[PDB]
Amino acid sequence: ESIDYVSFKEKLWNKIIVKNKPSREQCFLATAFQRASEGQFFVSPACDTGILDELVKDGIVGYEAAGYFITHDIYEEWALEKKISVDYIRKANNNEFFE
Amino acid sequence: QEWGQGNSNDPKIKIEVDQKAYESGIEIVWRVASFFESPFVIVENEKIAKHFFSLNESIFDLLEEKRKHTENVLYEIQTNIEFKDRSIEIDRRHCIELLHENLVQKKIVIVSGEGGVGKTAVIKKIYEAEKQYTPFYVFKASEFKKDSINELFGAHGLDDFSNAHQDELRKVIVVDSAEKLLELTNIDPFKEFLTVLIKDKWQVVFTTRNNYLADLNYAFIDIYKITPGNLVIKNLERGELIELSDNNGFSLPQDVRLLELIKNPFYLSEYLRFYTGESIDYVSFKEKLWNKIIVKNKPSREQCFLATAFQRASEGQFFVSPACDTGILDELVKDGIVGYEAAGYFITHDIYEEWALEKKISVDYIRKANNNEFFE
Amino acid sequence: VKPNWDNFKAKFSENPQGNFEWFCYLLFCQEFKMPAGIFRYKNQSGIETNPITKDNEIIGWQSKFYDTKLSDNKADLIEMIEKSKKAYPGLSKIIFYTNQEWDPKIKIEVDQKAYESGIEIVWRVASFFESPFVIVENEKIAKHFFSLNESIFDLLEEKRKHTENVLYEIQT
Ligand SMILES: Nc1ncnc2c1ncn2[C@@H]1O[C@H](COP(=O)(O)OP(=O)(O)OP(=O)(O)O)[C@@H](O)[C@H]1O
Ligand SMILES: [Mg+2]
Repeated sequence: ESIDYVSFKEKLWNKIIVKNKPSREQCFLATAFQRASEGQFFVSPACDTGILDELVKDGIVGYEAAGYFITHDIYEEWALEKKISVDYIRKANNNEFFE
Repeated sequence: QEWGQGNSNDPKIKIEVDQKAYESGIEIVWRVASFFESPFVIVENEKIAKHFFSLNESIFDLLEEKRKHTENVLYEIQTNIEFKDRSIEIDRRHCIELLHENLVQKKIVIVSGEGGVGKTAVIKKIYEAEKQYTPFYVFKASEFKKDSINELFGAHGLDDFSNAHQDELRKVIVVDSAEKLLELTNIDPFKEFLTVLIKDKWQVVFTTRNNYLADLNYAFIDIYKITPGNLVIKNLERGELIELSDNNGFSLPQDVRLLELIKNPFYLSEYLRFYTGESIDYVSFKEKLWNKIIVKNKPSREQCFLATAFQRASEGQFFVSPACDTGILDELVKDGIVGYEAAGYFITHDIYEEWALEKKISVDYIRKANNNEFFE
Repeated sequence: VKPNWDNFKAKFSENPQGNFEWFCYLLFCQEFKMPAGIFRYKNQSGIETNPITKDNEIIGWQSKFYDTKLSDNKADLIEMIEKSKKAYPGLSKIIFYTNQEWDPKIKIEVDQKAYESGIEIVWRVASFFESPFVIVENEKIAKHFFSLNESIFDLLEEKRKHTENVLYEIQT
């Protein structure tokens, strides 16, 4: 009488966002964090050649002349949680992590 | 041939041979040239008749061409290591029996593991046990770069080749190095290939590295509604390598980081290529591995690898984000030298990281203005 | 497919008579259910093969490809009828195939020669090849003789099976 939620989100992240390119995953994580950090709705990220245009043709990311934005709120939440996990793995101490 | 008109109209030689047949207790049924002109030969059995009456290629010729291809593909594959006039084999009979069992219970099997571990040699040992009794064909994943799948089968189609085996219950196709399918810009011919094979009830085997494993499992479960069998092949354990060393008569290296390398059968095969007088010619081994594995023929590969190793050693970090040229880390990940995870990139073997730092020190020594600047 | 004798004459210009005979042999074997063929002597006289037997009636066949109307050819038919009974005394029926068309007088004359011989003649003139027995039932045989580009009908099978392969993936 319930869904297996961790399996659902794992299949969706790998199939829709990553596909099979490491550059796509690094691009999407950077894009979500810059919005959450600067407070801006539209951003212009630093990325490898063609990755943002490819994400726009997938419909995952949207574009207007002011910059790029993320189409679905659920995917932006998943991205922020994964970025926190990465910084937890790479820390020297707790005070650095919270900075 | 045909008889000439002289049954009441028969010529004398025919009634003489017919008389001797009867006197021996036998009836003869005569099938002269007008038999081969009839619907039984010409319309019903046209695929057989075309072999003998035509100078064009035929279905027998197609099966011959594909068998030749299978023998050519497996020629280079090595199944043992040869050393001081003696042959060394790792026992694989457990894995081979598991594969025979899976093919009875299930339609599709995936064989998986890291590079150089022996996935294709197992397939070679299956083939040598079955080539006479059963249809068995091997295709490289490189071959599906075509506009149409029928380009692989000459003037015949895929459906013709499949129909030639319709009376066989056991029949196998192997797709080899499946992770190279990620290099194709058009995947539509391969999907049609699988659709025909699933409909006609072939058994199918894949060999793959670990990066493409989930994609294969998803595709069979989502589209064709099949749960495939999975098998994993691994490097040696330390006790197994000790017994190899004792039984076959070679001494193991003293360096812990080299001992971790030769647990993989490809690298053990290289180690025993430079061995003489109960020691190894270490300089030649080092030179061959650096130039053939890491550099190949690109300067940009060597520059990227040196920068990655030094960044790890400088920052005190296992995972890093290197500032490489725009496609080189992906090429090194496909080679299996560099690894990737969501936290960053890392280096797979320790011995290569030591060698990288030593070359970096040599370069900084060549370029220095004075000794204090070098140590800084 | 549709009957076209210009296509036939363009395809089989090195030997028209010999290919028309084979077209009739295949249709005869289909009509009288003799799928493994019939015995035949070299330079066989009167009729094209040895006779068959069915419900106590004995039957043979003959074919002719002509540029003339049949009225010009009466002597061949009289010769056919007389030369057959000389060789196969019990013969009851002959079936005759041709690309031509003729009720007219000459048919009555040749029928009388057959009648006095006691032999029945059945005529398969050009309108026979307009029949659905040729065109619709035995279509695979008819396609060989009347089509300039018979391989086009394989292409119309290849695209059809391609379409079935494409839609197998789709879930409703
Ligand atoms: N049973 C065995 N005993 C000893 N050495 C073996 C054995 N099987 C394989 N090897 C060695 O391992 C090497 C690599 O084998 P193989 O080509 O099958 O690897 P693989 O797993 O298919 O690799 P790849 O992923 O690169 O295609 C062989 O060239 C041979 O030297
Ligand atoms: Mg291999």
